[PDB]
Amino acid sequence: GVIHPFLHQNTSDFMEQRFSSMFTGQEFFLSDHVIKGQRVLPSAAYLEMARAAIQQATGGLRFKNVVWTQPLAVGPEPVQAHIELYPEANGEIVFEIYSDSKQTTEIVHSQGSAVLCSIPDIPSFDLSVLQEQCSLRTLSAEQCYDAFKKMGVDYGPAHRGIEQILIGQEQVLAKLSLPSSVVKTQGQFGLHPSLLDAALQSSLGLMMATSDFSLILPFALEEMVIVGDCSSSMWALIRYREGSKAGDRVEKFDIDLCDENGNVQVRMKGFSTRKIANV
Amino acid sequence: GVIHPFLHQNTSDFMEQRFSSMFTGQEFFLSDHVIKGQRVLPSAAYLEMARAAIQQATGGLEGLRFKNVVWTQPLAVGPEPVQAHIELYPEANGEIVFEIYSDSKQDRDQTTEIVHSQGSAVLCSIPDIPSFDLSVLQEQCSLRTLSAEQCYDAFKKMGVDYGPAHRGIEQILIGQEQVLAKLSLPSSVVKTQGQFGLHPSLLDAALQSSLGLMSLILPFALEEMVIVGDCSSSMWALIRYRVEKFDIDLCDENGNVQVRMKGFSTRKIANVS
Ligand SMILES: [Mg+2]
Ligand SMILES: [Mg+2]
Repeated sequence: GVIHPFLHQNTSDFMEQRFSSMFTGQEFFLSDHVIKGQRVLPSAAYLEMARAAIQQATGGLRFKNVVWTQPLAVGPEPVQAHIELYPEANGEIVFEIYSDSKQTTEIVHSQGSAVLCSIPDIPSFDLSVLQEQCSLRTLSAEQCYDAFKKMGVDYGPAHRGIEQILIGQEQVLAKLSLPSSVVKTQGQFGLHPSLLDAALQSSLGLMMATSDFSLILPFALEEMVIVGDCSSSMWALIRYREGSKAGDRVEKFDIDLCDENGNVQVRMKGFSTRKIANV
Repeated sequence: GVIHPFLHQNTSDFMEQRFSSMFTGQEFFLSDHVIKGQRVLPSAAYLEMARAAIQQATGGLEGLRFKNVVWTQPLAVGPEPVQAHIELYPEANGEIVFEIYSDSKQDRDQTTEIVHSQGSAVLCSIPDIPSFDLSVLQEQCSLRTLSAEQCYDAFKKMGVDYGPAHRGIEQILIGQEQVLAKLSLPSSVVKTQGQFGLHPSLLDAALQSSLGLMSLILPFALEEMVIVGDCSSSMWALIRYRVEKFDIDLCDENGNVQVRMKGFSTRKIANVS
């Protein structure tokens, strides 16, 4: 069987630690994640792939300086994907996720580094205070995914984890829930692609503040800290990094994934995003 | 699926290169290789496991050499499947140390690793070994001829029950301090010829043929082995008695040496009756 939905088989050799996966397009994280008519691997999937791969290769994880370079599109031909892990003497693990292109060449999709550090003691959020601060407008799930549909982003049942987005000033607070379609798979992932992708989806609220429609995908992430486990229902607090405003050539924001009580389970700092489509 | 009949899956981690295999006992190299009532992995299998493992770990050829191999413990597969592993440790001088072990299910205790085989490997060039004149060797080994029925009848009497897949001996020609054994892949397993480099049926048949030189028990050891070429459907095993060491040349129909083994040693036990 498979080691992990993103790690089908270990293919390590004397030179490199490596895992390999054949994505067909029938997996929920591809068939229900269609951007501009083509099934594309969610940005969140790469982080979970690197996390699981590191967990296997080692027998308090922090990612740093992650980049998303090229989308992994799965058309009529299955795609052979790989992740290689390079350990360094200082405890740092460099990962690279690529796929095999047919003419031999490797297509690079994501790079980054990881370190196993101690877990920081982040104080829990008062969700009541945040909800009041984000009372300018409330966006329903229908409103969010209607906007996405207009931008050419077709999210299937497994990737409609947004229940609603509470909009504030330079921040939004999004309520997330694992879709009932994929609850069976909750235990197969640490960072579930449905929840984590929904957290990144919720950055739409920052754009909806501007109202004027535009598609703004992330290309980089400065830091990610896994503090604890994810639950089926969570919250995403998204804030513009000081000095960053909506409409910038490169929009920078942070995302905190919190449990029902306001505990920070995953802290993401320094998303960088570029506008790729208007209206 | 499985990478190789002896390498089911790669399980390497940052610490070690590793492959793992769960043997059920239904495989031909276990059900047809019964010693003293137990299905046991043939000694020949360990070399093929190490060879296949090295081929995967290096990204795959010929010219491989094993040196200072030991066989310490038999891998018996009873009613419960057995979990086997091979770990490969590369060294700076180009040498690869391998260890083949299995997880023991000692109830009331915590699982422990049982070592079955150890050795080293090096990727070296192919030696230009002169072909043997099989006609001359057949003449030198004219003292006596043992048929297949005679050999495996003797084995059965000794408590060694070889099934169809491990009856590769067609006959043994007896000489002085040497024998020449005619080997053939049993038709039961000819389909699998391409799945192995060192096919366990042929290589085990070569080691079986050491019976011709007039009991041998574990631990075993091998000073050197050189893989020169591929194994064929029909082959010859030239066994020469060199302390308690003998050499085996696995040859094709024309006398070309495809596998050269030097310095097999096995513990000597008194023979009962
Ligand atoms: Mg590489
Ligand atoms: Mg080990």
